[PDB]
Amino acid sequence: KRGYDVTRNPHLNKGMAFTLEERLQLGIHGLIPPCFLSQDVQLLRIMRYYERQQSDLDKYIILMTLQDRNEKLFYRVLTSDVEKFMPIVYTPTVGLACQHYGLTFRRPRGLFITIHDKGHLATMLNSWPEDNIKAVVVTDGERILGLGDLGCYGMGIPVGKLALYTACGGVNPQQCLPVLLDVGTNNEELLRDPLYIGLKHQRVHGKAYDDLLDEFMQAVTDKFGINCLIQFEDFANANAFRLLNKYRNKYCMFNDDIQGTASVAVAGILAALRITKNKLSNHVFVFQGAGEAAMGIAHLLVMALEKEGVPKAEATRKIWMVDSKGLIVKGRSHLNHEKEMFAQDHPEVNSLEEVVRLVKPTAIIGVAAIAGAFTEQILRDMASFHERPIIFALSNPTSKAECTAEKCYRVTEGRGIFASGSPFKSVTLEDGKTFIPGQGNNAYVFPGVALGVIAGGIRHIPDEIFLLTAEQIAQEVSEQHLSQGRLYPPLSTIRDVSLRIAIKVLDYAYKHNLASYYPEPKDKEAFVRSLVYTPDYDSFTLDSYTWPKEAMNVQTVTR
Amino acid sequence: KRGYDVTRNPHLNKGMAFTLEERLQLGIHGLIPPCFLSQDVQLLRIMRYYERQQSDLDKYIILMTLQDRNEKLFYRVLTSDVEKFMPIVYTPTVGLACQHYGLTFRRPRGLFITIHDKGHLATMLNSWPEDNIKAVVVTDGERILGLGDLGCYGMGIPVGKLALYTACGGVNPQQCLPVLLDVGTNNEELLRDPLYIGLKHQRVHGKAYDDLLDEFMQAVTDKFGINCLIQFEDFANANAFRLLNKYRNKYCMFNDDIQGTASVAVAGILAALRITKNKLSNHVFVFQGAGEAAMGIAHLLVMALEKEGVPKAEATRKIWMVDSKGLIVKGRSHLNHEKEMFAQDHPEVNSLEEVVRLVKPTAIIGVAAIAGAFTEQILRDMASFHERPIIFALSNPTSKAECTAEKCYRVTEGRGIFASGSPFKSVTLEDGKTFIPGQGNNAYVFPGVALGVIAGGIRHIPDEIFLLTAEQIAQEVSEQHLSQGRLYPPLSTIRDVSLRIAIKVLDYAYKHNLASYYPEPKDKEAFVRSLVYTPDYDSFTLDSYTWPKEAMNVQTVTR
Amino acid sequence: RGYDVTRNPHLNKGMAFTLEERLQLGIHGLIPPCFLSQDVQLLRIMRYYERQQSDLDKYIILMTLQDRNEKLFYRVLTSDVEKFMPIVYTPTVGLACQHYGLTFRRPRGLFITIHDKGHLATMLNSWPEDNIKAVVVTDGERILGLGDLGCYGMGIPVGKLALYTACGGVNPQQCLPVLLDVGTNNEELLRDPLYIGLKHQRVHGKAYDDLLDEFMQAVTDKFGINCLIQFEDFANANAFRLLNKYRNKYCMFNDDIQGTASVAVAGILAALRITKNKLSNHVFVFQGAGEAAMGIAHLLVMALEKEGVPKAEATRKIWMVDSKGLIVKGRSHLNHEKEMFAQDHPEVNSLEEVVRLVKPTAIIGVAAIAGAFTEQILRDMASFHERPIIFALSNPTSKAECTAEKCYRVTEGRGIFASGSPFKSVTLEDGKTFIPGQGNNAYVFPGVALGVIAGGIRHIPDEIFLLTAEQIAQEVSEQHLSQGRLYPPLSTIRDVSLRIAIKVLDYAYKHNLASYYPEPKDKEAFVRSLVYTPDYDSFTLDSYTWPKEAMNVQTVTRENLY
Ligand SMILES: NC(=O)c1ccc[n+]([C@@H]2O[C@H](COP(=O)([O-])OP(=O)(O)OC[C@H]3O[C@@H](n4cnc5c(N)ncnc54)[C@H](OP(=O)(O)O)[C@@H]3O)[C@@H](O)[C@H]2O)c1
Ligand SMILES: NC(=O)c1ccc[n+]([C@@H]2O[C@H](COP(=O)([O-])OP(=O)(O)OC[C@H]3O[C@@H](n4cnc5c(N)ncnc54)[C@H](OP(=O)(O)O)[C@@H]3O)[C@@H](O)[C@H]2O)c1
Ligand SMILES: NC(=O)c1ccc[n+]([C@@H]2O[C@H](COP(=O)([O-])OP(=O)(O)OC[C@H]3O[C@@H](n4cnc5c(N)ncnc54)[C@H](OP(=O)(O)O)[C@@H]3O)[C@@H](O)[C@H]2O)c1
Repeated sequence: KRGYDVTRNPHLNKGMAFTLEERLQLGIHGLIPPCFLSQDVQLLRIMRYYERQQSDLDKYIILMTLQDRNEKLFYRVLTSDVEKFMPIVYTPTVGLACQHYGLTFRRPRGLFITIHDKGHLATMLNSWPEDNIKAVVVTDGERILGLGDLGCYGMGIPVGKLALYTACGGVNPQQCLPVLLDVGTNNEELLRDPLYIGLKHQRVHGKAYDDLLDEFMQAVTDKFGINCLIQFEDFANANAFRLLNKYRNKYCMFNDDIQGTASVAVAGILAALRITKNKLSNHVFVFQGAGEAAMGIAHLLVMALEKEGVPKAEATRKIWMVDSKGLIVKGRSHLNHEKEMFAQDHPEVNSLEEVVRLVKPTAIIGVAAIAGAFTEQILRDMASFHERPIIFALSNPTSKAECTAEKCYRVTEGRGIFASGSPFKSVTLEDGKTFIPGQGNNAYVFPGVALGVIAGGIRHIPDEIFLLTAEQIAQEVSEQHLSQGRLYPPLSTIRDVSLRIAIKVLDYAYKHNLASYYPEPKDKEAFVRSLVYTPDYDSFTLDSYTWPKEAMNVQTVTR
Repeated sequence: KRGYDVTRNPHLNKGMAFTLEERLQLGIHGLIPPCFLSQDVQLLRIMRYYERQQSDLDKYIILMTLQDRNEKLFYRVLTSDVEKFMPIVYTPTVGLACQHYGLTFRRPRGLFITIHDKGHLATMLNSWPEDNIKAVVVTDGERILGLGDLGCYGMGIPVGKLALYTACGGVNPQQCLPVLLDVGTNNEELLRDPLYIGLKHQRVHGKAYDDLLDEFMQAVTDKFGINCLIQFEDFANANAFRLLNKYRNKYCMFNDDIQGTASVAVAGILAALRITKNKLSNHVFVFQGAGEAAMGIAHLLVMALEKEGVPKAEATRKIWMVDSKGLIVKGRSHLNHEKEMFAQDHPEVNSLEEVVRLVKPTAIIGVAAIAGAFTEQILRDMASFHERPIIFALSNPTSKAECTAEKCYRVTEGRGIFASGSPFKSVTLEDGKTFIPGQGNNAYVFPGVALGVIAGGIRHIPDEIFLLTAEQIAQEVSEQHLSQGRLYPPLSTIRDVSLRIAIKVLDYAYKHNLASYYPEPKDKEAFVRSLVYTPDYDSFTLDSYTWPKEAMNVQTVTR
Repeated sequence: RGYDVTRNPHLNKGMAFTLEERLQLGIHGLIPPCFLSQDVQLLRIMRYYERQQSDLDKYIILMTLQDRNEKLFYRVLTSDVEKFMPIVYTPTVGLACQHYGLTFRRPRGLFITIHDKGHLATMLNSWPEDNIKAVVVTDGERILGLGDLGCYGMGIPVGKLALYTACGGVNPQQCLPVLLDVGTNNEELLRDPLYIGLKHQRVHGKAYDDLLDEFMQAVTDKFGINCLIQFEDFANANAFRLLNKYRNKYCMFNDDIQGTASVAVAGILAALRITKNKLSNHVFVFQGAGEAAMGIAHLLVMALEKEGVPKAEATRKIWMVDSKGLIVKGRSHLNHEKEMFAQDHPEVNSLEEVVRLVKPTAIIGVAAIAGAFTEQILRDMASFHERPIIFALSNPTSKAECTAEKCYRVTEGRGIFASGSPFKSVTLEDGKTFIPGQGNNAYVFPGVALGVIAGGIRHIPDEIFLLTAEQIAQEVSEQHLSQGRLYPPLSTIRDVSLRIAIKVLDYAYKHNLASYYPEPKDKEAFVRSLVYTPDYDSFTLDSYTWPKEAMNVQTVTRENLY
């Protein structure tokens, strides 16, 4: 683009980083103050107004205003300290910010598609001004991680999710499109809220809902190609699994709340095997919770056990799940399709504490959002059954964790191998022993998986890709970090980890003939590197050249 | 315009006030949340976030963000209570906001032209995306009313000034262009400020400066027409008068700090004549100060005295001016071109207090920014020389006023006729007498003058136009308001007052053959009304029609 | 910028785009790999032009050239304005559209129909140019020499506007041709399957007048009250009524009435330099009493009054003959403007008898009757006065009152001749040679348009047409007059038009009709700077740097921040 419109284009606007030469060539000289700053100075300037804010919500506001006007500077900020800003642009801040302030974007960020637009979605896609779309993150806003049904305010979550695609993975932000599907909201606070900007009726459900999702997938892939990545985020439990089984083999589709969760949890389990010095086959798993996360983790664990050599039926029997009505056993009431797959041949047990005592698991995984469920008795039991028990308190936020890092290290007398979903500072026990517990962040998974899928036009995303991604993450951890109790690589290395994930995934796709991109690159690393988006400003070079003087003399006819 | 770009166009974007029908016709459906609000609801929504701000500066920030995205809603806010928002978008807030925060506009608002762009101004005008420009407000930022040399940060002042053109006058905002001329700054705080975004050298002066202003006037009128209104704002004293005498007869040009100040001050004097029941010829004026304001007021007073019948030389001798070195008398040192015009035949007098006693003025006008200069002795002297003395404490801000309204009413025992430049709440003396002092706001003048000039293509703005504007303002005051000590009409009536000013001015121009617009309208009020900009959203009607059925049958050829 | 410049005829230079301009505009690869001068382009197109051997075929090639490269189109036209004026305008344009319809492959103007009433402002927005300063409008009812061509009449404003630019230097991009289609009365068009206009008869009455009223209002609302609107080829009654209704309300004139009058009077004033007598010593007989006659006669009275003759005495010098005979007081079949020139005289039915009684010093044929200037009429003139004036203005050549040869032969070399149609040089049997001039309207309207547009003259009073006539009459050299030439050479039309623009501009500021300000001190330097040239424009980017030290202080990095 040229002229005034370039300053309103978030992908090309440099603000005062436009050189005088660039302003003149673009025909915008005089629209910008008479000062010429480097990007590094722009970073310093914006960071001063960043620290003056008294809340995380206000810092999210500042960053959204910056993303509105200068996308290159926005990702300069995010990548300068990814671990610091990830909790601001995404969870847990984005949900709290949208729940309190609504949507604060002053430039349209994506598409709002309602159930009442059924039959006209193709036309609505045409309102988005980018034609080269390769990744779509979509939500209906029914299960925002930690806050529930936010309805139309849930648009902030795909916006924040995609920011991490780019900041942590190097996915081209211009090829990304966040979509909000508004079928209504069941949040009584929103339906009586006079400032609510979504559909003020209860959620449409049943086939009429599925019809809209069907048209959405068809419309997106009709306009952008069947290779378009479509990631589902923050869908309720029943819809999440149904939609995944329906589309995962027909479209380029995955659900991060199920599959990304599974891979990073399995990654922590594999890293802990390097400490326990046993095989995955030697383990017995008890799940505190039996929803989206627990089902995803359990299914990927079985897939990993199968690769070690354990047949599927045998591997399934190593998994015990406790839901809100007790242990899931054959013949219990209140079971469903997913739950019957893991129903053990056992009498009814009501309490998690009793299940720990009966089955004596080598690892317990908490994904039920019940605070303190890993009691002192449970931790002490686990530390007496096995030398190095594995304690995953994955529920979010921190106030809903199954236990604290300090309580696990103290009660297990420093032998528990711990990981959480929420960040815990380093623990040092009375005896001097020091532990640095790791956080199982989904951003370890979905940025690199998306980069390799987009890079090679990987047509579908089978669960083998999430398994090999977990194996890759597990081997990122160094021996020193294992010595400290860290089961995950540092977040400051996330762009390197994602790039190595993208190459492994790309290599896997070509070997299974799943990649669409042609021809297959010989140097997969160089290929993926060439697609990584950098916060560095591009240059508006002109590409002027001349012809040989003799050729120009002969080709120019005068009198 | 159509498509995505309409949401980024501040003059067409309605936000959620776009009907579903409008979104579909524009091809933007899905870019806006699924809610359809009236402008009145938008006003309520934005006013809630307005009241939560703890400072005027933060409220200016909120309004600038709104002007960035929705100009119709912005002027809906301003016109809902003009008296309330005028101090926020313009003085005194705008100067304090820009001095502390810099420039906060996230959409280019005008043109920055530097001394180093000399010879290339025509090209720079082409960066502004509006071709139909009819009004330009320009500053070099050397004398920001109340804060001094703000350099490049002075861009906020023309932006705020033009907002009042539209809010108080109905001038079309899309035809308005604010310009900042950066020749440097002499503000030592800015030159050592690492965040300053202007030219970091002292101000260029002399002919090299005038050369740049010469090219600026030529470039603007070459591109937009010689009828383009060019108002100068916040120029230092020497430059202000020199530039005015140079351009006022060659271009459509005026300086509000000199001429708008003069007309509203003379307006207060004329309104006070309705209380004093004497002629302007019966008055003796003493000026506290002898700068831009005092010279402008004095020159217009002489022009008014001349119209009552007093010859120029005699009328001049009714004006006494005191500067920083005492009374201005023939043969004094430290006089200049303007000051010699009012030099009295009198010995040197050092103090204002002594001048009041010697000459016994009927009216004292304070424009020197010296706090408390109208002492208790001066007020008591004035109240003993004349029955109804006129006390104008015009210096800004309130802390620099020559006296308070309460001190004038108390010391003169309720007989002083008072006006100020800063707002004073109503005074009630011990004896029950109640006074509602008026504020001499320049916005009484420049919005209506600009509307009539723009409406009729008035080629030049002679001082007779500012005189008749003052006579119009004076007669706006009702008898009841005079009974209360109010010398100016209420600010809530400013759009009506400006419209009546615009008609009078337009009528004056056609009678003196100064108007360019052709043909002369018979109903001047209807003509000017048709040019008043309203905050009401326009409609994207399609204008579809058909031909007579028989005509279409005959004009359509098939097989 | 981009591919679209090659489709923009105002910017497209074809193979004259240098490599550097092609790369800069982002069009490299769209044009063959050769770079041509405009002079070479001119030579190539001229070769194609001469291989054609129809005037119609030469019109088509020039139109497709105008379709793609406007600067080159006008370089062709200006290289020999006399050669191409007949091809792009009268008489070829009328015959071209009559036979081929509209050959334009790029939209040239606006078609506004009676059925579009109430939406004319919307249709003006279809024209991609916003800065229009001259509009030529027709309804196609009286195409000069051909009659009612209906919607095929669009070719005439397009050809007319090309002469505004070629002879006058008016900016072509600021001009808009308009066809108002209210139907047609041509029975051959109404029955024609290929006809592209409204296939019903011409709407007349209030609905017609209201459409024209809206057109004037819509054009000036969008383009400004100063926008020149010139009416072309309307029928007689509409032409005069519309002229009287708008000439004081808008910037308006009718070239068939006023431009014709201007160039006819110019020829007469030039002829006074041969006859060496005052205009008040003359008696005029008009063959024809219609659009052209009334225009010329009214301007003749004006020039007689300026010479000082009372108006009633001046009007009495004019005798008019229509299709019923002499226009007397007390005849039947006499209209409005006809009573103004009726004479207290017995009825006379033949032009021959009128000439024998009145013994006029000048006869002017504007009736389109071939051979009306009989040998008897010519022989009578030459015996009544030593140098009689014979103006055979009817077009085309076949409908002229007499040929130049016949005038010079029968008048024994003493007749002063001018025609509307171009007659070649005449050499009589005794050896005497004459070079008869053509009273071309292009002598008048390009210079008047240029002066009016340059000054923002709000209205065009007939004094401007009179002073234009006086200017043209002074242009002719003394040598050319000795050879019978009453008009300057058509090759000088651009210079003549510039000089006319200056006088018109001088007149306008003296009587405060010019709205452009500031008034230019030097009227010619002012108009010169507005003449459009066929020179290709430059694509030079305005690039520059700030002084080194000033730029170093304004460039902030992480090292030099504090
Ligand atoms: N990488 C991460 O850190 C990560 C990722 C994803 C999710 N999580 C967290 O995992 C937790 C659950 O996520 P989700 O998506 O699976 O939610 P979900 O779909 O709603 O599933 C919730 C599960 O918890 C069960 N439950 C509720 N109360 C229980 C109780 N007293 N005892 C045992 N089970 C109980 C529920 O039983 P019923 O089936 O009977 O209702 C249900 O099975 C959340 O806190 C989430 O933040 C963490
Ligand atoms: N409608 C309004 O309310 C309105 C409009 C415009 C301005 N004002 C106010 O008027 C005041 C002056 O404005 P301006 O533009 O004229 O500023 P200015 O151009 O700088 O002139 C200041 C004048 O005050 C004189 N002065 C300074 N100290 C003095 C002292 N002790 N005694 C007497 N005179 C003294 C100065 O004398 P020297 O010449 O010797 O330096 C100078 O003549 C400001 O406060 C301004 O806010 C009000
Ligand atoms: N620059 C030029 O050389 C120039 C410019 C313009 C026009 N012309 C030519 O002037 C001629 C007329 O043009 P126009 O616009 O004036 O057309 P017009 O108004 O429609 O008709 C002109 C007159 O011809 C009269 N007429 C018809 N038959 C006649 C006859 N036997 N005897 C005497 N008069 C007769 C008609 O009389 P009625 O009223 O009774 O019907 C009518 O008044 C055309 O040939 C045109 O080409 C030349």
